Amino acid sequence: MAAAAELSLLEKSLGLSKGNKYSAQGERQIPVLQTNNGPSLMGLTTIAAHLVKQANKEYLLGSTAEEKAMVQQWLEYRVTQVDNDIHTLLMDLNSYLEDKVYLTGYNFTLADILLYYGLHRFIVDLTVQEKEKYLNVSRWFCHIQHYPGIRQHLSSVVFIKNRL
Repeated sequence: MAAAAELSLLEKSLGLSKGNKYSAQGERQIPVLQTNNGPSLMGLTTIAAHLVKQANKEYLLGSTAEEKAMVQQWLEYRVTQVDNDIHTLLMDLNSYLEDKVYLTGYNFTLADILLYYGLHRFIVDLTVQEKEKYLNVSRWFCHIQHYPGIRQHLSSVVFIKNRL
């Protein structure tokens, strides 16, 4: 039931008090939200973008047409690529992140939150040497894990920072 719990997490990180109920749909257990407006909404990234707008935090979806397309890109990556396989994923992500603090390039967006929640599973299990192998992933993940209100109940992963 992981996706419903993850959308519950995001509700809390977005500072939304009214916890929604989610069902599942299909052999792949895709999340479903009935809304009060009220069209019914299905899929992690579709619901998450809905939740952002009602938290009055639409900047998390990006601020220019280019940043929006980048947020869209990284949302699609979460549901298609994240959701031994992971070591190949992590290496490519490590290279991508070498020159960036945030996933979409410049600013903190929903794409960082959802990728952080999606990888958390795998990052908790990396050895010390593996965290040192993927330095850029570790650096980004540590920054999001400390970012105000995001981690909530997730375990902190231990990252030791040089000369600190």
